[PDB]
Amino acid sequence: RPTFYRQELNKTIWEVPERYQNLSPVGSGAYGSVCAAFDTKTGLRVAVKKLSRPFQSIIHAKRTYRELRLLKHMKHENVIGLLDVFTPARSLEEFNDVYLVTHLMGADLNNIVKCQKLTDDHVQFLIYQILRGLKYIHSADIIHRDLKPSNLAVNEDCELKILDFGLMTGYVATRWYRAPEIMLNWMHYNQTVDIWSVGCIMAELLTGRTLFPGTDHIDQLKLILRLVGTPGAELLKKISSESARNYIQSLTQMPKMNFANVFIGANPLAVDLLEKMLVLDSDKRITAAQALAHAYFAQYHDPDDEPVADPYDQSFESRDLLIDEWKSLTYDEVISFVPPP
Ligand SMILES: Cc1ccc(C(=O)NC2CC2)cc1-c1cc2cnn(-c3ccc(F)cc3F)c2n(C)c1=O
Repeated sequence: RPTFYRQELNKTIWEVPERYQNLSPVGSGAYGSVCAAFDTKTGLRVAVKKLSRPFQSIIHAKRTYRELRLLKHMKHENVIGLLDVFTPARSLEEFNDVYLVTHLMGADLNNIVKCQKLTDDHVQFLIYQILRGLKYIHSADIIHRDLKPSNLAVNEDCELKILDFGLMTGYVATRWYRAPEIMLNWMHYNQTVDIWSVGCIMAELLTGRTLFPGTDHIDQLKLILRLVGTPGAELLKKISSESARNYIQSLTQMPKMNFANVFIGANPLAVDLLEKMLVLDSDKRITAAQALAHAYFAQYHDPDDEPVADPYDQSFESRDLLIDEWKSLTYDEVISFVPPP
């Protein structure tokens, strides 16, 4: 058991081991605040997320457990993986705080597209890495569901990692990347929900502006349908939701726009990919494993450096437990964590 030390960082008190030094706050995370640190043991610069009161409710505690179990499982270059987890608590009885430790990056794609000119190659590298993380993420029967720039951490030398996987109204940017099916509650939609979100990002990288900047769920669906066209009889009987199916029919039927006329001055191979990613019916979207083979990524595609993952155990998700039973489950995982080589 290492020595801990206390530091007041933005009205909240952090208690960390000696090995983490030079703590500077960075902003928001998923259900907590994040600090940057230098890990004197491994020599890496690391982001440390402290979870804010993780055991105050049942919905909180399960989510505390959910987040830690995801990261433990993730060992991939383009996916955020757990480097360490600790707690200042000495025993289960006093145990209340969880600090997660992962790799550190410069910013997400929100803070860069502003003051950058991005050559066709920048896109090639950036999208290839997303889909590479996705292929791996999806192989463990996991969906992100909320893929967007803000959760794609990025480097000076253009390296990329994915955050907030496995975890909303008006003129807000958190909705502009959603696949229409999950946005409007349609069906057992599948993994290819994230392939839509790519298509929307890639476009924004290629054009410098948002593809579907809707003012509400409806205004956005209309923007989407203007480009990709209105559903045929095939996709209608696939929507297993009464109210949604009823609304789609009532809409004036629109044909598919010519994709070359929208994203202009862009690589023809990039265009042909977007057509295969922005398909409305998610039984006909190109899969991650398939997307890497596309001739667009010809100079990066290395099949022997595109690994899949081991199946993820999600049987804990269908269990009704109390606070202290999620707490105990979590406690066990934290003290049983063994750091990488
Ligand atoms: C510390 C941490 C813990 C967990 C998760 C996570 O996604 N968990 C769910 C289960 C999958 C993410 C992070 C996490 C990692 C990194 C790396 N870099 N940056 C980062 C730093 C400055 C900046 F401007 C942008 C940035 F992305 C991170 N931020 C802001 C983070 O929140």
